[PDB]
Parts: sequence; structure tokens; C-alpha cells
Amino acid sequence: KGLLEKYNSLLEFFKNKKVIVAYSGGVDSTLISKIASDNAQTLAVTIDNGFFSENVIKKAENRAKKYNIPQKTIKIDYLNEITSKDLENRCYNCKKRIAEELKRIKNELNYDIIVDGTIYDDIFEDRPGIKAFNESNIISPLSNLKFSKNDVFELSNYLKIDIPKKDTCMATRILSAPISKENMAKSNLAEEFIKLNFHIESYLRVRYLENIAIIELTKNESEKIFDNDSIERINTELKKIGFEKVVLDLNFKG
Amino acid sequence: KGLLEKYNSLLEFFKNKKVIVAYSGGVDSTLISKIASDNAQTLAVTIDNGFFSENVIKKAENRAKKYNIPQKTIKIDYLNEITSKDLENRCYNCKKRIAEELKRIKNELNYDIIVDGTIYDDIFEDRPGIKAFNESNIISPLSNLKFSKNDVFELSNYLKIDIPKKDTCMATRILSAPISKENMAKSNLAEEFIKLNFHIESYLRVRYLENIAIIELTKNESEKIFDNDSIERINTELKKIGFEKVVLDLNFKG
Ligand code: SF4
Ligand code: SF4
Ligand SMILES: [Cl-]
Ligand SMILES: [Cl-]
Repeated sequence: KGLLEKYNSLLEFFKNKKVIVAYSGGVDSTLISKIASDNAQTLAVTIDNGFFSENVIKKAENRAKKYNIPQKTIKIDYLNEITSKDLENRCYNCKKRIAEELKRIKNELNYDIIVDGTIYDDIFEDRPGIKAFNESNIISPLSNLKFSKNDVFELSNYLKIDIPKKDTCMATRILSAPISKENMAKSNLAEEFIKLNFHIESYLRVRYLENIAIIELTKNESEKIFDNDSIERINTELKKIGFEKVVLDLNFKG
Repeated sequence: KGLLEKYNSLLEFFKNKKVIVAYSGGVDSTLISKIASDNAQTLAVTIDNGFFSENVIKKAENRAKKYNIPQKTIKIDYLNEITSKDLENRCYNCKKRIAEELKRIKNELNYDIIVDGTIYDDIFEDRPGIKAFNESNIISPLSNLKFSKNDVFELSNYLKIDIPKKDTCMATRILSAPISKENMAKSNLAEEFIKLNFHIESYLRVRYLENIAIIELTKNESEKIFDNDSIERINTELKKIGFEKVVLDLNFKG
């Protein structure tokens, strides 16, 4: 209870430690990395699973390079054959392979600890990504110091850290096994097309379900795609990408 | 070439024969039955597979009773366990079981032939329903006499036969095995709800795909369901019926 008390609790923890930070680019994973660079010999490690586009990785690298946070990105052949046909435990298996790599880096570098940007608010949601993680003894310092979503934003503003657009995992679009590089690309192009041609600035999802495109969208964005000329253009272009059927989820986001 | 030449060709064929007609209620299957009643000892047989609602069977019975066509309806336990998990050859298996029954009735009644309302235009479309049928030696007299769609309508008007609404098979809505009585009911209620509350008079389909409702509709009917209040009401009521997800096929009918 008190941001300076948390800010100074955090600095005391980082003092004289060799810290490897699970750096992704996101507000939370960025803030933990910046504070660590200023107070400890710190390396921001980004594991490229094949779930985030080149642009998202470039953005993460360009943020660390901008805020003088030492960062190394590791491309991994994670999408294999056993790993590709997972679907239900993939958020655990993906985060288990990441933790496996960070643990290797720490041991090769003879570093002391591995930290992640898990905030306090993140513990009140079903997150199998931090189930697999906290199995491998990864310390979540923000959660331990009760950092809320607005605490992370406020401290970020003070530390001159820009708030980036929320680039989310693209394996989430895959609703039917397997999670293929092409299956994700099909969703990515469909999203990019609808967002650019029809200007869906807010929430947009093109889910893959056995080659069926399920379009999810916000309530106030709805009007932008209701003319039959837009519906025909979307149905036509999405089938050209590779889809069998183009459907729209009538459950619009609140 | 010439309707009276076809009308009189047909009467010559029916003379002195005991005819069992595959009667369904539809314009084509009705016209063949009426002409047969007037010129031969004829029985219009309707096989209730469990694919057409009580109302559709009642309509078929009330048409035959109105046009003094002798008709007997046979309820069959067709939806079983081996027959229920078919999907791709179900239009062949359904029409194979029907032909199996009509052949039994003909042999028990010691009747001469079995005819069906397959018109000439019906031979230029992939119909596995008349593949299974013409295997069991069922004569399609309308097709043999080159009767087109408009020839059937014109002769029907002359014979004072009313043209009914096109009640279609409800196993067609089932896109994922098995074709269950409940699975079809889920589609039927969804169609009845949208057609009554939102007035979709023309083409409307609520397909079942592993508990996912796929709404198919006409191009000019589209406008009737574009307000977010209608979309919310449809998504809500359809999930109450039993669906997991309510989606709309963006391929509107021409
Ligand atoms: S959300 Fe995506 S990146 Fe995160 S654990 Fe799940 S699969 Fe991996
Ligand atoms: S359309 Fe329906 S009633 Fe006709 S053969 Fe196919 S399953 Fe049977
Ligand atoms: Cl994530
Ligand atoms: Cl049929």
C-alpha cells in the first residue's frame, strides 16, 4: 500500500543480483526490465516461439534498444509435430518451453534469478502460462509487491516508458489442431485485411476452426461491416486467403 | 415436345396398371399421384423417416385427402445408431430405405409398378436420392416424358392443384455426425424463432456444426437482422436452445 514503498521495496530486491528478465515488450514485462537495468546486471531475454509476428519481435527489440535495456532474442523451433498437435495445454507447453530456455540461459551465464512481469491483478485470472512458469521457480516481483494495472501504468509514465499497442499471441486464433505457421498466417492476413479496408480499430479476431473463419468484433465497431458490399468483399477475400467458410460470431464484445 | 402429347403419353402408361406412387406432398410428387388416381388403382405412399416435421406430414396427408388420392403414411424407426452416424451417404441411405419399403408394399399388395415424381430437370443435378432409387427399379415417368419445372406447374394449375410452400428435408441442417432428433430440433426452433421474430420470409437456414449455429440467409433479407439489438436477441435465444456459438455465414444467397 503505497507506490514509493513498492518502488523502493523492488529496488532493494534487485540490489547485487544478476537478473534475467522474461522480456516480451508488453507494458508489464518492459517496466520490470527497465528498473532491473538501472539497479542490477540485467539481461532481458525474449523467446521467439513462432507465435508472435516479426513486427512484434522488432517492436520488442526496438523498445529495449531505446530504453538501453540489454536484450537478446532467441528464435526457437517450437512448432514441431508433437508440439503442433496440442490445443488445450498449449498455453502451458509454450510457457513451459520458454521457462526451460530461460533456466538454461541463467545457468550458462551463472546468473542468480529469473523474473517475470506478472502483476498482482494477473493472479485473479486462470493463467496456465504462470502455472508452468511458477513450477520452474520464476519470481513474479510485481505480484509479490501487489502492483495493480494502474500502478504499472503510473510508474511507467514516471520512468518515461511509452505504452505500446497490446500485441497478443496469435496461437489464440487457432481453435482446431494443429497450430500451424500457415493456419496462423491465414488468421493474421484476414485480421489485417478487415482492419485496413473496413477500419476496425478496436478488438478484432479471425479465429481458425478447421478452415472456417470466425469473425469476432466489438459492439460499437459492428456498423462498419453491415452493408452487403462489405460482407461480400470480406467473404470473397477471406476465401481467397484459404478459408472454406467465412462466418461472423454474433456474440459482440461488451 | 408438347404438353398434351406428354399428358396423353402419361395416361397411356398408367392404363390397367396397379401403381404405388412415392408421395411426399411436393408439387412434382403430388401431380404424379393425382393423374395416377384418375387413371389407375393407385396408392400414394409416404414414408415418414423422421426427417420431416409432423406439420409437413399432416400437410401431405391433407393434400391427398383433399384431392381424393388414396394415401397411407408409414412411420419408420430409421434414426437408429448405425444409420444415425452417416453424414456423407445419408441422402443415399435415406432414399435406399424408402425404396426398400415401397418395394415391400408393392410385393405385399401384388401391385405392378412404383413411380416417383422425378422431373426431367431433376436429372441435370447431382442427386444421390435418385441414384439409390433408380437402383431399385423405380420408374420416373415425368423424367421419361421430358417434363420441365414449368410444365409441372402449368399442368398442376389446370388440374386445380394448389402449389404448397417448399418444405425441405431437415437432416440437411445437420453438418456434423450424428443426425439426431434433438440436433434437428435445435435447428428447427432456431429457424422458427428468427423467421417469426425477425420476419425472414425467404430462404433461412440454421445449420448445426458440432453445436454451432450457422445462420444462412438471402441477400435482400439481410437488412432485417443488422441492428445490434436483433443480433443480441438471436445470439441469446439460440444459445438457450442449446448452441455453443451463434455464427452468421457471410455468403448470402444471390
Ligand atoms: S497465450 Fe500464446 S504465447 Fe502465451 S502461453 Fe498461451 S500459446 Fe504461449
Ligand atoms: S434430402 Fe433428406 S429426405 Fe432427401 S434423401 Fe437426403 S436425407 Fe433423405
Ligand atoms: Cl501470453
Ligand atoms: Cl429430398
